Amino acid sequence: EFRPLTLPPKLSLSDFNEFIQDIIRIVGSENVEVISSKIVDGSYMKPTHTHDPHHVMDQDYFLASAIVAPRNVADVQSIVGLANKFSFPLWPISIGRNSGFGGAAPRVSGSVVLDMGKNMNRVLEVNVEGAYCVVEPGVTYHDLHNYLEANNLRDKLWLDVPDLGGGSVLGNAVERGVGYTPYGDHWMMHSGMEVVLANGELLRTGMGALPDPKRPETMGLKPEDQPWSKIAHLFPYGFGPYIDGLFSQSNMGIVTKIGIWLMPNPRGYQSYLITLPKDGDLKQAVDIIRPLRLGMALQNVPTIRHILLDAAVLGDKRSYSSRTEPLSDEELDKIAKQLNLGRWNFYGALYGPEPIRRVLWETIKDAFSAIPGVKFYFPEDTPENSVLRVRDKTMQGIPTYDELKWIDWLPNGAHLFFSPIAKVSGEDAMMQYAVTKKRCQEAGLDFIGTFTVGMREMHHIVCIVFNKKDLIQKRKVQWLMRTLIDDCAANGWGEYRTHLAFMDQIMETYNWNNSSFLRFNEVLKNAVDPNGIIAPGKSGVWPSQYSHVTWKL
Amino acid sequence: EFRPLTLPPKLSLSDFNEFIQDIIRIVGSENVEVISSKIVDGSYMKPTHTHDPHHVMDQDYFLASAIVAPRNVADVQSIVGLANKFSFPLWPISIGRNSGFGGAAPRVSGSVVLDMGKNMNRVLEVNVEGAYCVVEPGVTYHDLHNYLEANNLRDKLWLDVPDLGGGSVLGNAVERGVGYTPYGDHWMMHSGMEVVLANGELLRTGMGALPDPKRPETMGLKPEDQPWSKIAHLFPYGFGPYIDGLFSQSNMGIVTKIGIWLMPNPRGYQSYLITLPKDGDLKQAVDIIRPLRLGMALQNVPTIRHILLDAAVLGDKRSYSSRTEPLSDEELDKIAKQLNLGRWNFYGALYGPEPIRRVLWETIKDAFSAIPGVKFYFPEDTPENSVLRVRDKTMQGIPTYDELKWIDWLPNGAHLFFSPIAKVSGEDAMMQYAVTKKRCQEAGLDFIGTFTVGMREMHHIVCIVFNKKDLIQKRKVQWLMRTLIDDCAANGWGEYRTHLAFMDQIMETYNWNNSSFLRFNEVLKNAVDPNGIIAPGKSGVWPSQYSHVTWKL
Amino acid sequence: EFRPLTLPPKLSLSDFNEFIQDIIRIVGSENVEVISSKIVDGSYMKPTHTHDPHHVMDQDYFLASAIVAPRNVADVQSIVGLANKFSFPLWPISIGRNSGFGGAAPRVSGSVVLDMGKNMNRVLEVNVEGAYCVVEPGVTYHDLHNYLEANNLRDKLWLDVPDLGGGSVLGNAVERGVGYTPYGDHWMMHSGMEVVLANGELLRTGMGALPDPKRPETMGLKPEDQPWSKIAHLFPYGFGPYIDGLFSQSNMGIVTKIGIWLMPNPRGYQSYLITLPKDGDLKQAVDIIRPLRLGMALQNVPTIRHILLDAAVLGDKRSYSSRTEPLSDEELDKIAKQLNLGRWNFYGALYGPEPIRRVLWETIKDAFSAIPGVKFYFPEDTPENSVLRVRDKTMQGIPTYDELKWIDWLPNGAHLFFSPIAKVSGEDAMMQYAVTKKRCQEAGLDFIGTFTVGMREMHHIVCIVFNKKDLIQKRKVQWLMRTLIDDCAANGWGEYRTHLAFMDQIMETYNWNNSSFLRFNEVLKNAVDPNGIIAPGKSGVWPSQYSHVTWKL
Ligand SMILES: *Cc1cc2c(cc1C)nc1c(=O)[nH]c(=O)nc-1n2C[C@H](O)[C@H](O)[C@H](O)COP(=O)(O)OP(=O)(O)OC[C@H]1O[C@@H](n2cnc3c(N)ncnc32)[C@H](O)[C@@H]1O
Ligand SMILES: *Cc1cc2c(cc1C)nc1c(=O)[nH]c(=O)nc-1n2C[C@H](O)[C@H](O)[C@H](O)COP(=O)(O)OP(=O)(O)OC[C@H]1O[C@@H](n2cnc3c(N)ncnc32)[C@H](O)[C@@H]1O
Ligand SMILES: *Cc1cc2c(cc1C)nc1c(=O)[nH]c(=O)nc-1n2C[C@H](O)[C@H](O)[C@H](O)COP(=O)(O)OP(=O)(O)OC[C@H]1O[C@@H](n2cnc3c(N)ncnc32)[C@H](O)[C@@H]1O
Repeated sequence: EFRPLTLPPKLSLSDFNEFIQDIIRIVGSENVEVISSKIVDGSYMKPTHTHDPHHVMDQDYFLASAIVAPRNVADVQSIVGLANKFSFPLWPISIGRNSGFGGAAPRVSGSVVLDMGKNMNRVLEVNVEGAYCVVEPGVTYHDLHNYLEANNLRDKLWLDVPDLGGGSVLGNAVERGVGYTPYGDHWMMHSGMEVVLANGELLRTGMGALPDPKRPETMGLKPEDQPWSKIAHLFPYGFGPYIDGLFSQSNMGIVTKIGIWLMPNPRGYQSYLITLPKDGDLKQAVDIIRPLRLGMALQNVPTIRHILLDAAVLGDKRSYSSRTEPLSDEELDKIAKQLNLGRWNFYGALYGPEPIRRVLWETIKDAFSAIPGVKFYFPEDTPENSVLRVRDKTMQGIPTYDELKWIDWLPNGAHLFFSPIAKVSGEDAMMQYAVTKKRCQEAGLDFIGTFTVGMREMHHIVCIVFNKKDLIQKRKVQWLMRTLIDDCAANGWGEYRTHLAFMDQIMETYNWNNSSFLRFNEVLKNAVDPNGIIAPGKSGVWPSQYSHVTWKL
Repeated sequence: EFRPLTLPPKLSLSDFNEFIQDIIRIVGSENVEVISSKIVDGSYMKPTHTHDPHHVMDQDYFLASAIVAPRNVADVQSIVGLANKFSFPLWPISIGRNSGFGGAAPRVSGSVVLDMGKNMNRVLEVNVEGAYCVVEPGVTYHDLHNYLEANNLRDKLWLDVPDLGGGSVLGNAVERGVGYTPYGDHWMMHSGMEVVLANGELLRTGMGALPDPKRPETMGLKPEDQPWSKIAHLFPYGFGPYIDGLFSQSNMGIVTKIGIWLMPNPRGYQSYLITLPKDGDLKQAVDIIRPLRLGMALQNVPTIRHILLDAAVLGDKRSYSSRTEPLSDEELDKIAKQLNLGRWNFYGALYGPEPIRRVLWETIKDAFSAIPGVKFYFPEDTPENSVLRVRDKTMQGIPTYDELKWIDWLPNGAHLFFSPIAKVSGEDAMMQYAVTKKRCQEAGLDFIGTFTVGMREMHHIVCIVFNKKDLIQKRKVQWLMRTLIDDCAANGWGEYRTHLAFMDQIMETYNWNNSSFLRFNEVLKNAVDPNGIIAPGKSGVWPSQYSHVTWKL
Repeated sequence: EFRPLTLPPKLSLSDFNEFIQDIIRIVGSENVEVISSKIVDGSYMKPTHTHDPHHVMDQDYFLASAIVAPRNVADVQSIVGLANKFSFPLWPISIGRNSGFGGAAPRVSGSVVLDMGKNMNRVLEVNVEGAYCVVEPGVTYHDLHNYLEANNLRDKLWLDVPDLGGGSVLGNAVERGVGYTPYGDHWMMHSGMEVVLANGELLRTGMGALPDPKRPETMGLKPEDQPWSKIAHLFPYGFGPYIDGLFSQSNMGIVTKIGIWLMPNPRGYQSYLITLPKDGDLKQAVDIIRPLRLGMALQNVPTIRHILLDAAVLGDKRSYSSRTEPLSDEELDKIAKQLNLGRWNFYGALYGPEPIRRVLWETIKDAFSAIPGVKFYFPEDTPENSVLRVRDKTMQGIPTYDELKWIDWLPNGAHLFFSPIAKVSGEDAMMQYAVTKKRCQEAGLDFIGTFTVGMREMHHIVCIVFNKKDLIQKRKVQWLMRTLIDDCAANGWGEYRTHLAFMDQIMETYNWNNSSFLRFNEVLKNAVDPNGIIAPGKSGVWPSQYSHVTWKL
């Protein structure tokens, strides 16, 4: 194809054409869409691979020149080798459902979006004795689930899913996303991964670097196709430098396979809901959660959900008030009463044999009872369309899609995640929450959020919903985010993850000792990708060809 | 003036004298010893910092030209730029008690050993709600146990210790070393770490990149002295590339501070011994352990110890036998009848409330019953002198040095570790034990070794004890080590950790795809340390100034 | 031509086309086949110049982009100059019958296969007083023979041929192949050669560097066309460095002419066969051969042939057993009796006047008689289709093609040579033979082999035959070879020659002092071929543009 919508940096239209024609020759026209005109948002079921479907910028700000779907790893080696020849940036996606953080879109306009999971979608292995799987990019959570369910494996191994099943297992891991069983730190639960580097070369990290001994049936296989050794996915460190983190939220390589640990079926399980009546209950509740989480009475990643999250699953805004402006604290309580919920709602789960669940539940019951008005529930005890029935599945690794609903709080709706980290402390959870709220009212948005409760640590996921056709809200949303980053960085809170538009501003928060951390990351980046091929601008890590003057926001 | 026994590569006696003069001035000659006469092996109590105290190669083969001890970070910075000026290799050490792996000797003879711990020994912070501490290299496990006792803090926070409590908490963590509570994975339990790079700039990882908000009290501090932000030592990842691992088992920088997570007091503890009468009971032992550990009954890192390991603690070889050759199986299980131990002996522990510890004990106890003639004891049930009583201190974070006794198994005692990783597979462990044993007896040694029980992996620690005034036995020791690597690599096991002399050969077992892993690191190494200053050859990672034909072993 | 089947490294399809069109302009379309689709194996009579006809890899693994047939040396200078312009690797063949070692195929897929002998096939000189010839690449053995036979020269000069006449005289020399008269070391018997270097330049080695003095009839000639001096082909060293070996089994240049010594007609000759009954007779026989070879009672390169070699010439496998699996030792003896042969069969020849042949034959008779059951034969004494009648020709330099037959032991048959060197020692010949056999039974192949008996030295030519359409045998064959290289390198035996697929693994056997020899060869290679044009990957000698990570096997 001939005349794309945007060109990447430096590139002559003839150079594009020589390049995109050399690739039609490798993947076939089957596997190459050049983007030549109007770049539609689509849906969660048909994820757009061209731009950010939940656009806070102009719809076309983050935009591709072309989508390329390699068949196999060898093409990936070729496509990278070819981008070096032509100085052509690439943006690896596995699935492209990174909505809230920019969807499938590249940082540098005109990049090839490299669809790794169209073709490479194979669940390569499920091992029961070692309690692990191995996956290519295209393997979603529903996929991996469906595979398990087909093979009578639900009784022996369980998944850990995020809120929505459509995500990449692999993509989410490298992003360091959060799920909700014991194995919720998707990244911690990885061992042994494969990567194609900017220079073309295939690499296996950890014990993947220990080769599988030669034997009759493995001969003649191409690196990508070769087996792994005994310990590859059992123990991630191997010998020497632990390099695996260089490919999480970074642009040092292209991940082709990953090993993930799966919790074994516990032989017993109990979801539950603790409802917390007053808005100020947050403070004491956190303080009660702290030791329970630290001593493993909270075994999984329970969440503390602001009432508007649960309410937005059950309806859009306009089904509660025909009001323009953020609902009042007085209204927020009326909604809570209508649904049999607190202003905050603690969702969580118990795991193991029942004498053990007994004990820990007796502990949790007792501990939360210090709050006035506290009410406990099991799935049994709730109506059929409740959030607890959804999270009963989620907290035993079962893919749902019901949480999407909260994207249509507002017409033409789109989310953006502001995700500062907080202490498991009342004072700290309350202050940060109070800072976040003020600013959403200042921008005229309803606060919607949730706390994913890590071990010593909470990811506070602020769920900024906005009418994506309302351009005055967009600019207010942008103002909200840029301000919230500074507000929170001014109180010692950083962000674990962002949208394309905020990657630079947030990497400027991590500037202890005159941008030390960024400068070291650049040294590595420029060393392993001399040409600046791989996702330039990812996590604010620009290679040496991109003036930081022009490209940062 | 100063005339040292060896000099680093290519470096004039005058250069050396000028270099040290500068340092002696910067640091004061209390903190400089030059190595100018015939290099004492030393004790654990006061460890040598010149050469390998447990020497498998010649005593003078790994030998430092001098030893420097920085007063503070600044001195490290100053020393680094001075090493850069001169192409002078530095070898960082924390405490130096890394014996069985070389201790504090360098790879390259002529290197300066950089004793970090001598001066930089302050428990910078303990933190009760965050359940963490922050330490300099000089904070030993005992220093830190000491600290918590002084402040009556063991009611609220426990430790996790190696078999001996004189290691560096920092230095052990960066070697991915191992303890035996449920925080036994020492590297995995860090968060936030300070590092001086080869260019001498400071760098803090994770949320250590987020600076603590500028206030009037902390103003005008140096970077080394600056407080960390709220989330520093709570959430390890921060934002963007997760570089923490590049400073583990590596030569990418000098670590000055590290956060470690502390397991809080369970509120209930009880160690236990299970004896396994027969040698063959290992397969079924492992096969039963596999699922008990995956499902988290076995909460800590338990240990399966060969009879001789335990016996070597209670007494030396001579105490049990005048035999020159290795002790035979008839004699070995005689020692089991003497001591009321098995051929193998399982040590593990139970944590948390009485009702829970009951339920897990029941199952552990009734699952292990499938091995014929098995037995069960608590600390109380055994002798006052027994090993369980000792390990009862170890698996609650109380340091001992009682485990040092098995080194004196032979006269002129010196340990050395061969540490392959096994599947949690009865068949696998046995086939590994059988290879390890086979080469021990050809080498003329008593097999001694404990398995550690990780989640999906076991570190099989082969405990090579030898007489070091016996030189015939050192050549056979060397032969043994170099062979067991290649043997185990030929079966698909790799080593997590080694002695100096085996780093080049072991990095060569990780040669999947024509030494791709090693090639990637070398690229990282040369980017971040242009002058090859820091610890060349550490993990066989040679910077471009050291030729692979001259320096590989 | 426009769209080739595979492209070489880096190369845009437009670049290929500019390049292959500039060459159609030099050699004509007469002399350029671009390979645009399905790459057939062909036969010995019609040797394929596209790929390896005896493929152990996938048929298309080693594959060309194009075949170019230079007319004359000047084109060769042009084609090299043009490959430097475009960075286009070239793979020089003379004839392309290097079957067993990869046929005509290149190492790097997409190279031009440079057909040197299509056009340049002229026997340039035959000198009788100096007893030598001079040949271009296309001069085969049958050719050179036919030329001699046309010119009434059989009475004065004799050839030395390998098993098959179709080979290049020149190509085999530079490979260092083996023939079977006194002049069997084809490489030793060279003096004065011509080469085109990677930089374009024509060079004459040895005394070829001494120019032929100016005289009337030699004026205006282009370097290639010029005469040689008096001593050129009479004495190979010349003055200064003996550089000739840089163009044997290497990629330092393109050989355009070579001088070869021809044995003069001895004036008397007697082929013979000594049959050795038991399989274990090998041991003693070798020991008897040793002094006879060392004192020139064995004047030529006699061979010790395993009975299955002789039997495979006389029939395929299926004419002896309809059995899948390797014939038993019990069956191997039944075949031997049926054909009037030993388990081993010693073929050899006597040369000179009959009183001299008498003496040496009386010596050989006597010496071999120490073996029980030994039987001597002349050609007279054997049936017409016997191997001795074939080797009666071979050992007086007469081209045959009868040996091909053994390629059809198995259906769809193809050979591969495993060619370790051995001592003229029984213990050593027997061990190596015993190692080789075990492994062939492990792979389920019949051992077929022969020992070419050099002076102090045997080339043990293992004749691995395999059904080339049976993909499970292929992988077994690959396993056999990769294992046999290590087995034999583990006992001090290296290989004198290999297939494309094994060149890297075998150059890794020659790694004394941390790959010293390879590293020096690279220094030279990168010096004389800066662009990496000439046969990159030949003998595992990769230039600096090819990551050793990607290209080695
Ligand atoms: C809208 C929404 C989103 C959401 C959620 C609830 C709602 C209503 N709940 C989430 C949760 O509980 N936990 C969580 O981690 N995320 C949640 N989200 C966000 C989103 O649904 C998921 O995170 C989703 O898994 C992310 O998208 P996807 O799985 O499709 O991953 P991707 O878009 O393909 O990749 C994102 C980025 O990762 C890097 N990447 C990906 N693949 C590679 C390869 N192969 N090599 C190198 N880098 C890779 C790129 O930077 C890419 O852009
Ligand atoms: C003899 C012995 C050893 C032993 C053991 C039992 C016996 C009888 N049991 C162990 C166990 O159960 N678990 C374990 O992990 N190790 C065990 N060992 C070995 C040893 O005693 C301990 O591991 C000890 O804690 C390690 O020694 P130390 O803590 O003193 O570390 P070091 O001497 O400084 O050397 C470690 C290496 O790491 C690098 N390093 C260290 N500090 C730095 C800094 N600041 N910067 C950069 N690199 C650093 C160096 O390469 C150094 O050599
Ligand atoms: C199947 C078979 C093969 C065989 C044999 C018996 C059987 C049944 N017996 C042999 C024997 O007794 N002795 C021996 O040396 N080889 C034997 N073989 C193998 C094969 O038939 C011959 O070796 C044959 O002579 C080799 O093929 P050819 O003569 O065609 O040479 P080539 O394929 O063209 O060249 C091979 C490689 O040499 C380098 N080369 C060649 N020409 C050049 C020039 N002009 N410049 C630079 N390098 C050159 C290349 O590496 C080329 O690939």
